[PDB]
Amino acid sequence: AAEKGFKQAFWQPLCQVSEELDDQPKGALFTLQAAASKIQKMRDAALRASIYAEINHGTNRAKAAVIVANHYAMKADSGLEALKQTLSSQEVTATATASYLKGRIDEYLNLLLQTKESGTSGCMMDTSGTNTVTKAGGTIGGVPCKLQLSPIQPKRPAATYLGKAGYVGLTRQADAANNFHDNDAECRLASGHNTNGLGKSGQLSAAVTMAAGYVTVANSQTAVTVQALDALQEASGAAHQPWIDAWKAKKALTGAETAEFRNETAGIAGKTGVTKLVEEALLQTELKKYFSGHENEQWTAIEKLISEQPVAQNLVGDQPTKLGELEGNAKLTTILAYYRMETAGK
Amino acid sequence: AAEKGFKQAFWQPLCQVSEELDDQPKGALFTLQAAASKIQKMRDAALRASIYAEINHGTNRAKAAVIVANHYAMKADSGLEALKQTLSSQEVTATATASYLKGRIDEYLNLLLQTKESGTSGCMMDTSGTNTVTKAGGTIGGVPCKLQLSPIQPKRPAATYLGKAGYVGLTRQADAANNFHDNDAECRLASGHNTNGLGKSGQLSAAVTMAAGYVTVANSQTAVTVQALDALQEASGAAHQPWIDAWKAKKALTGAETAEFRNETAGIAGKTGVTKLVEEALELKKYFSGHENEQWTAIEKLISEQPVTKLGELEGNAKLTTILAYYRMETAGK
Ligand SMILES: *[C@@H]1O[C@H](CO)[C@@H](O[C@@H]2O[C@H](CO)[C@@H](O[C@@H]3O[C@H](CO[C@H]4O[C@H](CO)[C@@H](O)[C@H](O)[C@@H]4O)[C@@H](O)[C@H](O)[C@@H]3O)[C@H](O)[C@H]2NC(C)=O)[C@H](O)[C@H]1NC(C)=O
Ligand SMILES: *[C@@H]1O[C@H](CO)[C@@H](O[C@@H]2O[C@H](CO)[C@@H](O[C@@H]3O[C@H](CO)[C@@H](O)[C@H](O)[C@@H]3O)[C@H](O)[C@H]2NC(C)=O)[C@H](O)[C@H]1NC(C)=O
Ligand SMILES: [Ca+2]
Ligand SMILES: [Ca+2]
Repeated sequence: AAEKGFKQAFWQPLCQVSEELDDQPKGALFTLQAAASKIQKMRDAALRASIYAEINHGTNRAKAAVIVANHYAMKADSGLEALKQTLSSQEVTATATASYLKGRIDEYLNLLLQTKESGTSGCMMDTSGTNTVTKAGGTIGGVPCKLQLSPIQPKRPAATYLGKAGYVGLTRQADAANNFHDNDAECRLASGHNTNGLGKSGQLSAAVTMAAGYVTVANSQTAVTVQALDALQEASGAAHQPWIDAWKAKKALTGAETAEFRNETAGIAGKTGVTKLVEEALLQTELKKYFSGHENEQWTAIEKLISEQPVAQNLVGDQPTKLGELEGNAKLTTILAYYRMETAGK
Repeated sequence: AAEKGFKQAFWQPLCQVSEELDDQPKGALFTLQAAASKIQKMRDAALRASIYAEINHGTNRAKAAVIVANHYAMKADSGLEALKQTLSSQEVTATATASYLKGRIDEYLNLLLQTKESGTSGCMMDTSGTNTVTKAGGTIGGVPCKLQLSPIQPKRPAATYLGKAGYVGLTRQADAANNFHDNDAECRLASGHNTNGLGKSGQLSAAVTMAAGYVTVANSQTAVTVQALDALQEASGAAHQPWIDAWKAKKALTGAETAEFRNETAGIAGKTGVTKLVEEALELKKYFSGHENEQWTAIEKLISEQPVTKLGELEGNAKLTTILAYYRMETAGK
C-alpha cells in the first residue's frame, strides 16, 4: 500500500548494485597493474632480443634480433604512453563515479535500514513484508549488502549488475504499491505527505528524489516511482545523473587490451617499427637476408633462437641461464649492460 | 531548538568537505600521469646514453655511457614497478575513499535540501534560520556546494578542509540546539521521535546516524550530536569509518616523489645499478675521471651535446628507440 515500508523487492536490487560498485576500484587497480605487466613483458622481450644481438654481434641473426628488439621496445613505449594518456583517466574516472554512486546508494540504504520502530514496522522490510531486516556482518536480511567500501585489492573487472546497456536489475516497475510497498509497515521516508510521511505541519513542497535520483517520493499519499535504468543513453543534468555517469565511465573502459598492449600477428613488414628501421638503417629484400623470410613464421623462429640463448652463468644465481627462462626488466637490463661492456672492449 | 531544521553553521562545513573531496580523483589522475611522464624522461636519458655509447663504441667515455644508460634504464624500470605496485594502489584508494565519502555526504545534504514545506520551513536553512536555501548552479544559499562529482581533469587538490590532522571544520559542537538547529523550521529528519521527527506510531527503535556516521539523530526530543573529526586517529569499526578511510588515504599520498621517479645526487658508486655493474663487468676514474656527482654530470653533458641536432634536444621514447636501433645496426656493421 502507498506510504508503507519497502519490501526486499525494492532494496535488494540496490544492494546488488552497491556490492558491484564496490569492486570497481578493485578492477581499476587490476587494470592499471595488468597494463603495467604487459608493458614489462614487452620490455623483457626487447631486452632478450638486444642481449641476443650483443652476444651474437656481427651475424645476420643478430641483425634480425636488433629489429625484434626495436619492435618490442616500441611496443613497451606505446603501452606506457597509452597508460599515461588514456588508461589512467579511464580507470580513475570509473573508480570515482562508481564509488560516488555507491556512496549515494549506501547512505540511502543505511537510512532505510535504521528507520524503524519495531521488529515488524519500519522502512526496510523482508521479502514478504513480515519483519524489518537487520544487518549482520556484510549481509542485510541474508542479502550481501555491506554498505561500506571494502579494502581495495586487485580483482578482475566484472560487469554483471551494471553492464553495457545499464543496470540490468533496475527495470521499470508497474505496480510499486503492491511490489515495493508493504501492507502495514510504517515508514515516513516512503512519502512526502504529513500524515504518514516526511511532512510535518503539511505536505512537502514537492516530490523528493533519493538514492541519486533513483526513487521519486511524491508529496501525496501515492506509491513511489523508480527510474528504469536498464537501457541507458547519455544524459546531462538528470535527477539520476550519478547513475548515468558510472554507467558511461564503466562502458568506456577498454582494459589493458588495446593494440598497444597486444602482440602483433601481421607479417614482419607490418610489425611496429620494422619498415622504418629497415629503411633508415639498411637502405622485403633486406628482410629475407636476416629472417630468411618475411612472415610471422620466420619471426617466431628468431624469437625461438633468442629464447633458447644461454647467458654467462656468473650473471645469474647458482638459476637457469637461457634468456627465455629469465624475466624482470631490471634483471635483464643489467645483463644487457654486461654484454654491452663486453662489446665495447672489442 | 531541538527537532528543527538545520542552519547553515551545520551544513556549510559538510559542503566544504564535499567540495574538497571532489578534487581527490583529480589529484590521482595528476599523480598517475606525472609518474608515467617521469618514467618516460628516465627512459629518454637511458636511450640518449646508449646512443652515445653506440656512436663512440670503443672509448672509455662510451663505457661510462654504458654505466649511465644502465642507471637510467633501471630507474625507468623501477619507476614502472612503483607506479604498478605503490602509486596505483595509493591513488585508486584515495579516489575511491574520497568519492565514496563524498557520495555519503552529498546524499544526506541532497535530502536536507529537498525536505521542506515552504520558503521558511524545512531541513536546510540559511545562516539565521530565516529561509530554506535553494540550489543554483554549484552553490546552495551562496555556499559552494555542487552535490555532484565534477568532470575529472588533472588537478592538485586543496588540503584546507581535509588535512593531515583530520577535518578541520568538523569540530565538537557544544550547543547544537541553538547553533545547529533553527528555532522554528520544521524538519522530520532532525529527530527520531514521532511528534516532530521520523517516528510514526512511536519513536524510532534507535538513534539514527547519517552522513556516514557524522551526525547522530536521537529518538528522543533532543538536539543532534556530531562527531568531532578534526583530530583523527587510525581506527577500524568506527561508526564514522568512511571519514577515517578518506583521511588516511589522502594523508598517505606521496605523489610521484618517491626515489624511483627521482634522479640521484649520490656519488657514482652509490647510484642505482652502478656497483653491481662495475663488479660483474669490470675503477670509475677510468671512465668518469672521478667518482663524485660532478664527474657524472660531466659525462651527461657529453651525452647531451652529442650530435646525431643534439641528443639533449631530442625527446620521446619511441623516437629515441628507433635512433638507437639505427646505431645498433651501424655497430652490427663492424
Ligand atoms: C634525470 O636527469 C637527467 C639529466 O639531467 C635528465 O635528462 C636530461 O633531460 C633534460 C631535459 O629533457 C635534457 O636537457 C636538455 O638539454 C638540451 C641541450 O641543452 C644544451 O644545448 C642547448 C641548445 O644548444 C642550450 O640551450 C643549453 O643551454 C645546453 O647548452 C636543451 O636544449 C633542452 O632544453 C634540455 O635542457 C638533458 O640533455 C637530459 N640529459 C640526459 C643525460 O639525457 C632526466 O630527464 C632526469 N629524469 C627525470 C625523471 O626528470
Ligand atoms: C609478446 O610476445 C613475446 C613472444 O614473441 C613474449 O615474450 C615471450 O614471453 C614468453 C613467456 O614469458 C617466453 O616464453 C619462454 O619460452 C621458453 C622456451 O623454452 C620457456 O621455457 C619459458 O618458460 C617461457 O615460456 C619467451 O621467451 C618470450 N619471447 C621473447 C622473444 O622474449 C611477450 O611476453 C609478449 N607480450 C605480452 C604482453 O604478452
Ligand atoms: Ca506487513
Ligand atoms: Ca527560524
